[PDB]
Amino acid sequence: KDEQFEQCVQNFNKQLTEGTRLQKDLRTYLASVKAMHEASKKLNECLQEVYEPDWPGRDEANKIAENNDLLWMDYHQKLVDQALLTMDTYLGQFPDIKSRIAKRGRKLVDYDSARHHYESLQTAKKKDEAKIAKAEEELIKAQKVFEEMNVDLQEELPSLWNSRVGFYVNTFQSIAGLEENFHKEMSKLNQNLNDVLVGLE
Amino acid sequence: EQFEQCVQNFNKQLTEGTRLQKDLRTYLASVKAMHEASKKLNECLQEVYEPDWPGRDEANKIAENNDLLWMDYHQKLVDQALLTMDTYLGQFPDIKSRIAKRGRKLVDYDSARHHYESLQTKIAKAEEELIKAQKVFEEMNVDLQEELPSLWNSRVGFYVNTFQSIAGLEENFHKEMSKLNQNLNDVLVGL
Ligand SMILES: [Xe]
Ligand SMILES: [Xe]
Repeated sequence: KDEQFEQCVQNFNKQLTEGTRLQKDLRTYLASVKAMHEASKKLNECLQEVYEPDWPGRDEANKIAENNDLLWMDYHQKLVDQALLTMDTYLGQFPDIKSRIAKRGRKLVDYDSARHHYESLQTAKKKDEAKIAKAEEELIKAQKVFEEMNVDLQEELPSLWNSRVGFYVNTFQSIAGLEENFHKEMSKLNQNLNDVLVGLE
Repeated sequence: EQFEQCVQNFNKQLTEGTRLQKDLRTYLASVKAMHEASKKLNECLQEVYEPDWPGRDEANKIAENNDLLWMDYHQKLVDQALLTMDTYLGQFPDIKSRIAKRGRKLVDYDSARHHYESLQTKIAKAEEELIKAQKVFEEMNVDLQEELPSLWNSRVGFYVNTFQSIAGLEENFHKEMSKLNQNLNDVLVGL
């Protein structure tokens, strides 16, 4: 039951470790998207550079390069708003639970100390009733302090653990939903450029 | 003159072409980086997917297909866009050398004429030199006068074909990826 609680603690550290990695990979994916965007803009700038203003389709190829720019921007901004910054509430939960767990640990040590002291007094050599009285009071106090920390963690850790499912499912549904749409809209731009370039064949 | 405007066009064609090669190479590197980051994200889903959630196997097949798609996309860009960019650019160095060399063979001939002119005011020999210098210059001149316009013309076809090839292979990549993301959204909706 130390054991029951230590399992919650081990689940909590795993949940914390996995949720940290998922964001970092999200962050890295985000930075990829931005660099793919910048590279695509330079590549389109090469086409614009050679495409003369009077050649048929020039203005339209331009329109398409600007739509491409906008599409990458919107994908990246939506990923940020809908998948990355939507994690805030959930991860925000962790720091203070971690802290409360280490504090529960110290209050348990304090409680164990006060038990040990109370115990040393019960095996005199005539009992010193007054010292017993104070040690008993310190024991009961340190037990209450420990037991409050303990009771709130015991309901809170299973609740958090269970919510990890929702978090993962929702984050990946937002990313996959956004991604389906981006790639759909993309392909249309590729098609539009292709039809313009058919004119110069 | 005419030949100097041809040389100018050529310098420009080489500059644009080199910039396109540099930018394509970057684009291919970015496509690889976006593949790898996407793959890692997928791996985070795979590592958290519980055995008692339905669709675990289907999610692994989707991720495997996703990896293969990205790999196919990058490889078609190499084959259809980049290695063709390289062949077109491979003709430029020798022509560039031949422009510089023609320039020198022109001064060579001018100074052989300015010398047959100078003596005539030993002459048996200078006229020999002038004929050799004329035959060597004019042989470079004619070859470049054909070749520079014909290279210049081919620029449009090379750009059109490069950018059409990209837009076709990208259309297919994006259409196919869109379907794979839809397949993953359907699995996830069922949790
Ligand atoms: Xe073009
Ligand atoms: Xe998930």
